[PDB]
Amino acid sequence: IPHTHAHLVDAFQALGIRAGQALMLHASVKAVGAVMGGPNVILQALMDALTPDGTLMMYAGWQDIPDFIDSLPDALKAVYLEQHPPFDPATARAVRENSVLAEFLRTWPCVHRSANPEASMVAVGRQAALLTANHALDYGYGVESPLAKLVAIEGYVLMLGAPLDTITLLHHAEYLAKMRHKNVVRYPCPILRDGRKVWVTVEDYDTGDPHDDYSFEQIARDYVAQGGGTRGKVGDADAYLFAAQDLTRFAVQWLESRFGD
Amino acid sequence: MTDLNIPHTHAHLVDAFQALGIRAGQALMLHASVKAVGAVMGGPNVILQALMDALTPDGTLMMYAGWQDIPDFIDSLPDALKAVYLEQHPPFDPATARAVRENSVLAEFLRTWPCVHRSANPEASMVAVGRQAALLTANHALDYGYGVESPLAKLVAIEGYVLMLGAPLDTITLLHHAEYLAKMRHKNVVRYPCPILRDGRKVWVTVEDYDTGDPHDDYSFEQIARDYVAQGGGTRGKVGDADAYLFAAQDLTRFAVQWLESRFGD
Ligand SMILES: CN[C@H]1C[C@@H](N)[C@H](O)[C@@H](O[C@@H]2O[C@@H](CO)[C@H](O[C@H]3O[C@@H](CN)[C@@H](O)[C@H](O)[C@@H]3N)[C@H]2O)[C@@H]1O[C@H]1O[C@H](CN)[C@@H](O)[C@H](O)[C@@H]1N
Ligand SMILES: [Cl-]
Ligand SMILES: [Cl-]
Ligand SMILES: [Cl-]
Repeated sequence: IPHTHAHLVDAFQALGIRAGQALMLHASVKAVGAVMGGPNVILQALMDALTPDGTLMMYAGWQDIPDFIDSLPDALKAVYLEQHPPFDPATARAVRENSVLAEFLRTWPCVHRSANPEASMVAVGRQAALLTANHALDYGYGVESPLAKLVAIEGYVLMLGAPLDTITLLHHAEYLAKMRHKNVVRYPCPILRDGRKVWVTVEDYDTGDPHDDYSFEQIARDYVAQGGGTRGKVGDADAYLFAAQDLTRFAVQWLESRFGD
Repeated sequence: MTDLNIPHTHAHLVDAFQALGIRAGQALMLHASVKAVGAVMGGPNVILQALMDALTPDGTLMMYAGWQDIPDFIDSLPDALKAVYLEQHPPFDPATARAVRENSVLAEFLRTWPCVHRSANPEASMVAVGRQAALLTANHALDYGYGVESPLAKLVAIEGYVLMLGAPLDTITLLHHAEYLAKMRHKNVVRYPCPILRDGRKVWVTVEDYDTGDPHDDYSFEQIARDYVAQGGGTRGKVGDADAYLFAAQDLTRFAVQWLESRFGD
């Protein structure tokens, strides 16, 4: 008895999903268990609960981003600079980890994808263009980003069996928080400009390691423990539903009270 | 979005600990987030009381304390300021030194308990109550505080357990003992100053240890533990509102050492 479309819709609504919401999804397709019609039915079920007036977004990134070329032998780097393809939002594949549904969402009609290669987001639904447009290359989790806009339209984050450590929105809280010190990274990336490949330097806060003695798992568990969000079962997966505005405010205060200057 | 609970009772915490697998006479190291458990009838001390009730007086309960105010950073200060720290900063006083800032409410509660014992190493300080509290905390060397002369080594040797109570597995102090034990291609060795009490007087000493602030290679503690649970390490169960985990110290240490050595070892 694999989970049916209807069964998942009702579990989404029991958790708190409602028509018209803008939401960002993090999922582990494995944790949900078998679904009748396969993993795409998870998305169809979710968009059914959201209705066409709602919006669904996921983090895609770019699996093949060649941001490591400086650590290669000079001779190999030269080959990358000539032969590695640029970020193409039409065909660039999503990061491997917890992303089967993101790759699925990229074949949906009317999908939008933001232009920042490393921080690329995909979205479908009413506010999909708004969320994804004019995504700055530098500080791609900052003020000119789909995360900033998700907070601004009072959207949500849904964890569908995905670990609390993987909440991309918390990088936006890192961006906002006034902290003693934040690590800056500067790395190369080929992109399309007027149809032609150009390599640029991208500047960003480091998102590979926390800027201080904390983890996102820590912050999220502290949030849930003080009453943040709702928790519930969806298929076989443990699910959480958070308000983006409230989570971001909580996380910024959390970081500023422990690591401010 | 989720309302607070009707307070958990002592009795219902004892039951939950027994259902998790806590048994009389065990020696336990506890990692807890008090808020994860939810409201408790009587406050956070009842968690400790219920756990010791599950363990009986024949059991032992240990937690990591450390020293929140350790002035181990004073070599990175300008000369004049460093001189002020050297003259004015208090020494580590086991009686009053406060535990590190996070997940330590219960460790701080443990320090007001009668018959509590505190190990002597300031940065790696452990607190314990119960039958083997003295044995576990005895003769904790100042150098290599997570090594052979540590409460963690003794916890493994007497085949104790580690109990997660809503704390991230990231924070299992025992994993620093695994780092000590593992033969790895690269290790960071640090020397830092610390004021202690010798014969009632403040004296500054230099402590030598492995760096425990950064990993010695490309890994994180969350990696190792998540890999440990994924392959069936320990038992799981609810305690109050918290998701709990119960590990055998010996098994987790062996796993984490093999984990490190297979990736970075000889
Ligand atoms: C041993 N003295 C210093 C030696 C020096 N070589 C270290 O760099 C320095 O560590 C920095 O401070 C850590 C805070 O943990 C950061 O590590 C974190 O960084 C994240 C992401 N980057 C993860 O890598 C990792 O999980 C860590 N949580 C490090 O950048 C040490 O001091 C600290 O560690 C002492 C012992 N525990 C404490 O007593 C001190 O109060 C002080 N916090
Ligand atoms: Cl997945
Ligand atoms: Cl997110
Ligand atoms: Cl705590």
